[PDB]
Amino acid sequence: PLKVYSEDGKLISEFGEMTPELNAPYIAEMARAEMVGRYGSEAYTEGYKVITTVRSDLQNAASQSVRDGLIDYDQRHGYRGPETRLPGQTRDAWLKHLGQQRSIGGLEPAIVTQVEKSGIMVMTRDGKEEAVTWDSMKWARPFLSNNSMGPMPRQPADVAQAGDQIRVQRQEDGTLRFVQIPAAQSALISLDPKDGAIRSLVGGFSFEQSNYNRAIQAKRQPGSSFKPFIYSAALDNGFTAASLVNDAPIVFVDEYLTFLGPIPLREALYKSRNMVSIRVLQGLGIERAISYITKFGFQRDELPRNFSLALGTATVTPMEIAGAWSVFANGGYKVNPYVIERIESRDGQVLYQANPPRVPVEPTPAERIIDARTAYIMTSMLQDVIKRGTGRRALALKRTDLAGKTGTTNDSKDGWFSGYNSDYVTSVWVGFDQPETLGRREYGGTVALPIWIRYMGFALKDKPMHTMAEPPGIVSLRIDPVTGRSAAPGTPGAYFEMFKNE
Ligand SMILES: *C(=O)[C@H](CO/N=C(\C[C@@H](C(=O)O)N1C(=O)c2cc(O)c(O)cc2C1=O)C(=O)O)NC(=O)/C(=N\OC(C)(C)C(=O)O)c1csc(N)n1
Repeated sequence: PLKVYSEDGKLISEFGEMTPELNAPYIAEMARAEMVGRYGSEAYTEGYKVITTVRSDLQNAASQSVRDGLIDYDQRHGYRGPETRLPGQTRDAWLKHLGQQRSIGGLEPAIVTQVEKSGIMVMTRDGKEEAVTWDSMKWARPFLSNNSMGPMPRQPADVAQAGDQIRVQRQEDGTLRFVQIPAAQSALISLDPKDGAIRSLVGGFSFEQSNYNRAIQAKRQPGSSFKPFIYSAALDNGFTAASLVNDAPIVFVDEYLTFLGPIPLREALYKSRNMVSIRVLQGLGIERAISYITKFGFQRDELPRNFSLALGTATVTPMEIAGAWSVFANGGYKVNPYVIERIESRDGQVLYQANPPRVPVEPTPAERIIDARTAYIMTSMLQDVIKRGTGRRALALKRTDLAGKTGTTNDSKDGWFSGYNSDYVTSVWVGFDQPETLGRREYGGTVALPIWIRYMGFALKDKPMHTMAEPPGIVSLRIDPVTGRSAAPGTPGAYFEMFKNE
């Protein structure tokens, strides 16, 4: 009977062929699959022991973050009604129905037994009847469309009726809050950028729903969370953090066989200026870009061979994105994300000890793909996204070492946040499986970034500031904001900027 364990030693699950301390089904499945590829059906029989890269504390932080974040978003959009309406049915029968219902993401099924002007009485699977306050029901305004909502409910009867099958969430003070299972989905992945080990993975709201692992299976458009790769290529192909690029509309042609306006490359990056991103790619040329980009972990077959590439219209997985961002985090090295740390035998003999490519402090040396100075300047700029840009909500963590980037696809069809420090790389996706707008007022920063912040808050709790150390070969010089070139003394507006020795 296959036993899957976390790095810290907690039992995730067991697999066999004809009690979990840590709930990590997405991780569990990844191990089961990997083991089967390695040993066959004999993996389930022999009693092997798999030791994963995940840490229990971090795993539950991820789990909670995604759940809370999906619930927060869901409520903002209203109530979509009960799961079942069982009026006139006996308590014994209600208990019968409830018996075949399961908890989905800490959200327990309950049947409304009574509706009072003060609240509701609900029965759980156990048969226990408990009160639910009108306060926890006040949010339950009618959902009409991802953009339209009904009026605020004025009494519990407006929201629920006896026989209604609802959801209740227990709190730290034993009380039950009136909830609903979100229709939106999310994906969280956190890595150690040193070797590419997955420290936490969440492939949806509940495995307890579908077994689909959106962290590794779902290919979504990264939008602006992709720009760094274009800008990194820029820094490595003639441009500088100072390079002035006109943010203005782009006229275009086909011929046989926007404010700001001209701004520094750094300004454009934290400000997600698409016109700049197009012009940079233009100068770089599609091919050169793709060849540079793929080296980060992306597949040539996912990268659009046109202008749209600059806008992040590629189809990628949160694991691919996280794997790639790790390049900037670890100072320029390609790491291969992994989940099996150890495979032990029946008796305890070590059958497998993962030796991944590792960044410098026998182990496999990690290949360097980009200039250490590139990784440093790139980090510098991406920290501004938190400091000045779209990541201002992440300043709440009171940390200096944070670098990141929000991403919002057209019509808010996807919401992203990808970021790090030298400790962890965390990639957060939010959206609908069948794409639809998350809402007019919804962005990567309003859906994903909150989840990300919650998780990074916990992960980096007792962690001191850890950013990349300045590598040899960087120079900070005064620049004329108007010319983008070295500023003579007495230049108004002159500012300092880092550069690779020209
Ligand atoms: C990058 O993803 C690029 C720019 O938009 N990116 C983000 C949204 C963000 C911002 O641009 O700063 N943002 C707003 O525009 C905005 C307006 C507003 O009134 C309030 O209150 C807040 C915000 C806000 O946070 C980001 O997360 O970084 N996006 C795109 O290029 C694509 N679509 O753009 C829109 C704006 C979402 C759109 O509907 O057109 C895109 C890239 S691939 C694809 N299919 N679309």
